[PDB]
Amino acid sequence: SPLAAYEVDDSTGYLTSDVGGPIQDQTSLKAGIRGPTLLEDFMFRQKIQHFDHERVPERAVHARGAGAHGTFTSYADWSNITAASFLNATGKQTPVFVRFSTVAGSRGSADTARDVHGFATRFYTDEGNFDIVGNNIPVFFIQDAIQFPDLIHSVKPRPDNEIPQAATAHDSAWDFFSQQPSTMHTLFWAMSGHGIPRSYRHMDGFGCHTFRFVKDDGSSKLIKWHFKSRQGKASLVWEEAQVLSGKNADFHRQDLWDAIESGNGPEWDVCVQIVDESQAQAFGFDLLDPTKIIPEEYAPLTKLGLLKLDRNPTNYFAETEQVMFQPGHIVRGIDFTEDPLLQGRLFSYLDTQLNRNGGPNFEQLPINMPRVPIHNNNRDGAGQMFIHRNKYPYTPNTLNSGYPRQANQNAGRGFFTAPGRTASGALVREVSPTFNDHWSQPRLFFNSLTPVEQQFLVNAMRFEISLVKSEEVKKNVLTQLNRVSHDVAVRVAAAIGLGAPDADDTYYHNNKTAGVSIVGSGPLPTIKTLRVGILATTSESSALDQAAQLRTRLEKDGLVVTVVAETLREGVDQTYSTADATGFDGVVVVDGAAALFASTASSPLFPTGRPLQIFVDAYRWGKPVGVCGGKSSEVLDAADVPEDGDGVYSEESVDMFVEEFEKGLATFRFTDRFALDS
Amino acid sequence: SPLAAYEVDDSTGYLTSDVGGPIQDQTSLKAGIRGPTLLEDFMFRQKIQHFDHERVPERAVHARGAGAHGTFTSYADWSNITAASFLNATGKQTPVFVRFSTVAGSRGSADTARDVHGFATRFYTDEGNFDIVGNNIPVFFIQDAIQFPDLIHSVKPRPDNEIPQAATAHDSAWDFFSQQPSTMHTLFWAMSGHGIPRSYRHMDGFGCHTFRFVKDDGSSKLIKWHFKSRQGKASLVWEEAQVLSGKNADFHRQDLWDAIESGNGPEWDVCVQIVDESQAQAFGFDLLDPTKIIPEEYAPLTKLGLLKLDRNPTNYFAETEQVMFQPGHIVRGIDFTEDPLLQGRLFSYLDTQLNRNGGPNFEQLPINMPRVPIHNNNRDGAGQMFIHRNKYPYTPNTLNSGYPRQANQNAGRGFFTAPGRTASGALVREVSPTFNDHWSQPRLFFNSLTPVEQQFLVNAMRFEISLVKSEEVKKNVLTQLNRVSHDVAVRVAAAIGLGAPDADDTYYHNNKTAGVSIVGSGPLPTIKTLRVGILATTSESSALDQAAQLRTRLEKDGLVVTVVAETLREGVDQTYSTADATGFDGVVVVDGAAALFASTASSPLFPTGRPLQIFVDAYRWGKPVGVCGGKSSEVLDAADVPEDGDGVYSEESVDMFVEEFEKGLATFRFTDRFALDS
Amino acid sequence: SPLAAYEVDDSTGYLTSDVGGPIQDQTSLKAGIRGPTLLEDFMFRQKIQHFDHERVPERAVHARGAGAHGTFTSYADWSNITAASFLNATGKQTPVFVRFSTVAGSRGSADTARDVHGFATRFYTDEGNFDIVGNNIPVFFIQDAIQFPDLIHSVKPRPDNEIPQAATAHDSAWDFFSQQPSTMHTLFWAMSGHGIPRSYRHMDGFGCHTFRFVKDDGSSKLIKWHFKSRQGKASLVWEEAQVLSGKNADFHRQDLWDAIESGNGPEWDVCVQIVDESQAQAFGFDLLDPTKIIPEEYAPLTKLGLLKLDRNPTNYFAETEQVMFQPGHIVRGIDFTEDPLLQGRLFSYLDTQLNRNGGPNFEQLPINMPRVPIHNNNRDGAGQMFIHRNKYPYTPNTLNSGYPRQANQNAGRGFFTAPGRTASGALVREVSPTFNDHWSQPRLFFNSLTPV
Ligand code: HDD
Ligand code: HDD
Ligand code: HDD
Ligand SMILES: [Ca+2]
Ligand SMILES: [Ca+2]
Ligand SMILES: [Ca+2]
Ligand SMILES: [Ca+2]
Ligand SMILES: [Ca+2]
Ligand SMILES: [Ca+2]
Ligand SMILES: [Ca+2]
Ligand SMILES: [Ca+2]
Ligand SMILES: [Ca+2]
Repeated sequence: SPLAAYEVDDSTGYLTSDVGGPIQDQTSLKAGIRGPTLLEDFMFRQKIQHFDHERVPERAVHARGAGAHGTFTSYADWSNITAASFLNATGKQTPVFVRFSTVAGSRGSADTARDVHGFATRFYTDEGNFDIVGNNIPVFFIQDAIQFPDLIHSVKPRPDNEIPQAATAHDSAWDFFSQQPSTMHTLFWAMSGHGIPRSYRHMDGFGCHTFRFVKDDGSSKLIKWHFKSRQGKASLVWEEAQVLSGKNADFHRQDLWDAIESGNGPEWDVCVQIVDESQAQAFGFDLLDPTKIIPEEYAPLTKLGLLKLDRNPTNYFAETEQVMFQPGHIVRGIDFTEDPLLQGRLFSYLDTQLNRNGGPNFEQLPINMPRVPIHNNNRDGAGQMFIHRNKYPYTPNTLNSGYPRQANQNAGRGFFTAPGRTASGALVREVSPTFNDHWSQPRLFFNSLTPVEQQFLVNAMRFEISLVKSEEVKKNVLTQLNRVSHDVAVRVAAAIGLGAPDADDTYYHNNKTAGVSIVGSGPLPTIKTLRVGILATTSESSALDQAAQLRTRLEKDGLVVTVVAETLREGVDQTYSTADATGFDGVVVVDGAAALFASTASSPLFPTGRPLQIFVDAYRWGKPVGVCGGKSSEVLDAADVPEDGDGVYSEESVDMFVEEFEKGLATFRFTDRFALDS
Repeated sequence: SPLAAYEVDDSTGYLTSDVGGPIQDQTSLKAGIRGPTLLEDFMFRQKIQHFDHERVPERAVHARGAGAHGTFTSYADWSNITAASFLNATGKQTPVFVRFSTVAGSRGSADTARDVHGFATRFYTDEGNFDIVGNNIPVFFIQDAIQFPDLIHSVKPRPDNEIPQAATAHDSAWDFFSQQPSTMHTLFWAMSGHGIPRSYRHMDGFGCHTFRFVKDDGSSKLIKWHFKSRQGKASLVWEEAQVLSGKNADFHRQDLWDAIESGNGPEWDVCVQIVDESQAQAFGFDLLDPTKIIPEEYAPLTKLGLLKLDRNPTNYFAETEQVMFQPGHIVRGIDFTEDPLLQGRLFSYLDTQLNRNGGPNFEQLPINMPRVPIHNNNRDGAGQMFIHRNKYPYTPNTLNSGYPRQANQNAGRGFFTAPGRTASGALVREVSPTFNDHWSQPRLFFNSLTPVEQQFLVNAMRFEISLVKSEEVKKNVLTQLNRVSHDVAVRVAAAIGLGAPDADDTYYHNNKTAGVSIVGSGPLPTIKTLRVGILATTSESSALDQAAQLRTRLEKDGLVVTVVAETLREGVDQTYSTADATGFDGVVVVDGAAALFASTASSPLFPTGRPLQIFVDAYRWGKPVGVCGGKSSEVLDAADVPEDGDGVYSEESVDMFVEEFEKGLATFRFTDRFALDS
Repeated sequence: SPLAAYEVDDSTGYLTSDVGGPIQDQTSLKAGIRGPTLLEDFMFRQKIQHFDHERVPERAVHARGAGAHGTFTSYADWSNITAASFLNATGKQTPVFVRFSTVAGSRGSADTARDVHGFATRFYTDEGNFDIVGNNIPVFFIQDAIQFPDLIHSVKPRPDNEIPQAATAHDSAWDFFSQQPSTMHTLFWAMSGHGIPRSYRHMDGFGCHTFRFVKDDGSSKLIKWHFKSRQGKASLVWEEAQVLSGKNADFHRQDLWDAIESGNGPEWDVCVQIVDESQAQAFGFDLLDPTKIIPEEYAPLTKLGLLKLDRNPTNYFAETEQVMFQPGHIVRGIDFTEDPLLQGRLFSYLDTQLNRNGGPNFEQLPINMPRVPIHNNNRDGAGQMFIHRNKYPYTPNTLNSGYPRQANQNAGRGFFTAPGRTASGALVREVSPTFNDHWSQPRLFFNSLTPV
């Protein structure tokens, strides 16, 4: 609907060429009924030419992702800190488009790879398009944009054989990380549950860089952007994420699309940390360094407004694939900082759209068009859609009466550089010594996780580093991890049968910070959209009756209910053959189906043991599990699940069962089921 | 109109980026007032990126050209001969766009090169876009499209040094013509005045190929398209074309522009020759052979409707440079023939737009869009401007209720191949022996020219062949010309110091045909838009009054009058310094200006002898010339122009002078001034 | 090898720009140690421009795949059945490059999706490059190339949300299969273990179409290509393939890489079925119909030679990603048939390389070059890597003494269309009634499987 002017309806009508000539497209024109195809068959060639040219280059990074439309609403008049028009009044609404993504994988790689994630937001403001091109992790691997190809070459597949897909679990990546210590902070985030979010809706967005807010009086403040999920934070566990990558490569895009269609459009508070220009080096690190967070204990979050996604695209290629974000899409009231990573991005995102679009008029694509008039002297170029009436597109002119007029701080609401900004010194290719502590903040992060969260991060490193062939690289990795934490180095080293190097306490400390832990961020604030699998049977009409009664009670509370049985019929959504524990946030067995959980059970309709394996996987991955109806022993014993376990439910009463189970869905994960290093 | 929706008005407002952010664009962002430019200057980079990417590849042929909008109006309901919708009712109006061109020259080459000319017409019909991609010469150089790169390589500049521009006057071209005898018919046309038309408005358009008119009953006839100029046929002379190339490379595009802006938009009758399928070999040649005309004595012209061009473009690049014509843009009621030159064109014009546009969505450019709904399953591609609502773009489908519907002869006004058409025989790379007479029709054409017109054609060949460096190429040319006409070969041979081969009478004949002569086509039917230069002086008030009185007389009759004097002032349009005889169709000297024609005349304000040169050039080139006043003989003596001469006017009276002079403008050229061979 | 000349060694040396100027690439040039980056930093911009432009469009189909180098060796002089030079002597070796693939998935999708698989083989022959662009299933879903976008739109992800990846398990695909009954034969194969082969080495290759072998005397026979695996045939089971998709998306490409690195390079017997022109309709179906096999009981396989893959690429992008196969890459001794699926392929594979390469000189990429001299009047175009010495590139010419000379059946070992080929009848957009049995051969295939 925001792009309704560009929609093409094909719900009626005869087939036409692109120039409106009615045609057919099902049989080639031939010299005789068993003859060769004719070159004069224009119907054939226009259709096949289009098909042959459908593809465009995937994004150089963040190739795998999914988007949606929505609205941003300001909570206040923020004039007192920024001239930004979209923030200038309480309740002011601006249309948005967001794309979420992974980083390393190509198109069609799995959503549930371990990775950094993108969170890119376009505000179609009444003073121009403004993009915040963020990630779900607030810190970046590297401190200078010129290193971006080094990082990305090292994490993408080895270039002789293009193995492995969508993974850091290979020699080159860990060679880079161990040789470039700046990488430690993002690496620890990626190896945490932040690397495998439960959904795009259960992760935050961060600008990463320090930006400026600039008032109409020319004064500036330094900001960090934080988009704080109103769904809660949640993660997968790795051994779930790996199966999910195979069972449903589309899991995150499907979760987002389904949340919007069900009227559960995800929300974020758009927030900033706001500090003075004088505080650039006040917090024990440099605000120009994109490997550092401002601990919330030093600068609290100010809520600016609400971001809500509530409308799926009409055509994925035209809207999601083609959206071309840029940090250069900036508006009056915002400015850059001298963060050398941000600085180089400004070049990269304008240039790379020439590769994707194949020509310079990419801002004319509907998804990239602003929602206000364009007045400039840009002309021509391949794919030019506009027919410009001004035949004097040069400044200064008299023959077009001096239009367009120059916009600046004092006229026409121009963008302007923060006028207090200066530079001084030598023209240098030198790194600021203020950037040199690569280890304190990774230790800050690690210290701020719960004990089983710390175990999960150690286990992710054990997983990946064990797949590194080079004994030299593994030793170098242990040298770097040891500078963050001797305990991490020892525990990782144990899995790969190397010794950790001796403790080096230069950067060790016991400081913690709020709001980085997933396991610690408490029960989810809402269970709406969470997925309940009810394992039933067609062999017992009472099992289907139990499942129907559970469905009614769970759907009332906005849970997405799947009834599973051997075969489809009224009231059954999936077969056992297509069901997997990765498709549910909790699993309920109706006790009328207990016979399908016996070690004897076999059917040509699903793989051997599938009903019990769904229950066992869900338990072993930490999910709420239980048996509804009062006869729980046969199922729980077959699964080796204790009836007294936390997040294990057994009730005759459907109402009592659902009340208990719903508390478990909010807890989301039962971390007592994971072993800890001593 | 898809054009009106994309018009952009910059007559007011502040400068913005392409995403609507107000900006400036006159000073770079620098680290200090004398400092280096910053990479974060997005204003600089988006502007210069656009500039850097303004250009697109020129067309591989017909790169130099100019276009205009207009209307086609049917004279009748032509249902009796064609199903074509745009021809189905008296007075039915269809919008058009026409581009005219040369062939060989690049962009910026001169309009008045000697060349074949394009005349490409798009009919934006209510059943799809229909293009007739024609030339001003009815026959083409070659008989199979596979040879097109051979012809074009040979006539385009030599590929080691890219010399010479926009000319056949070089060894390679005449090597190809002499080795590929099919070329003789078009070569004779290009060496006639048809190679140097006076304007786009003073030439005809030809489809060249035989096409089919197909009725809704499936029956077909064979047709040739003729667009017959209502302005009359007129040529330049070669020496005039050479000077005009230098003095005004834009002569034809300016002539067209100006005629439209003055309310003198050019007109053609869109005509066909119509013959039965049984006549394909009945006229002594094969109607599939694009080197042959149907003599009008065998098949008269039927007038179908009026083509008028009456609106100039708004943006040349967006409309004229980007228009992408295709013979594949066909509509129900028209069909192809098995002409091997037409057959391969169908492939070329779809493919080549990928090169120009850089992507497959070129039909979405406003100038290329149809005027009717588009319904098809073409998707994606770079530059996709649509948002398709049908998420099941495959046939056959049930999920989109079987839409779009297949269109064909029976349903949906589908295009259909003429159902009488067959093929039979071996799959061959063989030329039809019916194509083998390369010489009879060139001789018919030559025989049909007037004596002075024959001399101009011999003189164009003498000019060009004398610049061929290879004695052997020259001999081979004479061999080929001699098979058309011994007299042509003898006369051309005399200029290059070779002997002509002995007469070879195999293809010699004395037959003539109507309607191919320019010199024989009689006075122009209208003198509106023709240019009169009045050569005056600021010295004598009487000269300026004489000029102002002629101006009033002549402008009354729609003549574009230029008063020329030493310097500009009220009533004087042009200085002697910028004036040339190639700027005028007729030249008048006011007798008050006689002093400027003396041999001792000199001025820092114009080159020595300029005023007399303009008069003497106009006279040499055949134009109507005269002295208005009462002295008369002084100027005519200076010019050695005889007062009794045809198209030489001497009148004291402004009224007698103008009545006489305007008859000379209709006669247009006085051919008695050109010497003939003995 | 045109690849040898283009190998670039970076085992030693100082970093340079692409024009050989020694540079650094680790720190941006800034106005002071905490200052903004300068526009004059050419080191930064050349490196980042390259990075920004690394990607090219994935293949419109078969986007997910992997390749290797090897050798074809002829078992005999096959002059008695074809003029093809690569088959004209016992022991004659020809270098090859093969790419294997799925069909529907994008780049990065899993190897072990259920799908049809590509098996595309380039023979760098002494009379030109010859490609056999085949699949692991001998029959195709559709009977006319004009329907290919319909099939592919229906199997690829739904276009509002781009779900699901690399799968036919969705409404649109089964809508198309149920509305277009031609699809049944390939669908049965895709739903068999042939949809989830154990490895690229454990599957066969098929040309699918009937082609022609043409002798120097102009006579022709109808052939089918069969590449028969020496490793045997093997499949995954589905519940295994689904887990493997997640645990190792690269399983087939690693399996191939490892087998070559260990000296276990995979082998196929390159075989044909050979039948007379007069048998086009003799077997109860039409040999022009690409939904039909010739049962081996009616026509046995002749072994022509050995294909072995024994060398991994050096640079996956340069070699595997950029290899551009075409059934139009044909050599003297082979000809097309009037199979309406093959007929349209010939158009598609030449055109689509313009999308992938961005310009017309894609045959100049080292992996696409031939191993004989090129003599033609093709010129210019973006990315022109040749410096042509012939300044008269038109035929007919005298100024280059008539060179290059036309090649044909009687000159220069030219390609020639089989001279017994004819066409008769109306110019029609009509399906042959001989194509109308969509169900018997799917039944034959199903009958031929074991109960499990
Ligand atoms: C110098 C280069 C460079 C650097 C240092 C970064 N990126 Fe970037 N990024 C690109 C160069 C790039 C790119 C090559 O220009 C991409 C590819 C597609 C595109 O439009 O821009 C891109 C895409 C891209 C996308 C996908 C946008 C979409 O969905 O279409 C996100 C979310 C980010 N990046 C986020 C980041 C963040 C949070 C960074 C550090 C704080 C970051 N990038 C550093
Ligand atoms: C096999 C190739 C081939 C052959 C045999 C021809 N042409 Fe052509 N022509 C082209 C290949 C082409 C092209 C390369 O496809 C062009 C370049 C730009 C374009 O759109 O198509 C073209 C452009 C072009 C244009 C310019 C259209 C415009 O103003 O944009 C005209 C008027 C003609 N041609 C006319 C003809 C006529 C009357 C021909 C013979 C009767 C003819 N051409 C044969
Ligand atoms: C009319 C279109 C059309 C039809 C009917 C087919 N294809 Fe195709 N195929 C293409 C259009 C295409 C293409 C769009 O042109 C591709 C994409 C990439 C490329 O080079 O060609 C392609 C790629 C492609 C590849 C990948 C080559 C590589 O690894 O790079 C294989 C193996 C096949 N196809 C095999 C087949 C088989 C065995 C077919 C039927 C018997 C078939 N295709 C029908
Ligand atoms: Ca590696
Ligand atoms: Ca976690
Ligand atoms: Ca030459
Ligand atoms: Ca003339
Ligand atoms: Ca038809
Ligand atoms: Ca679907
Ligand atoms: Ca099997
Ligand atoms: Ca391009
Ligand atoms: Ca042939």
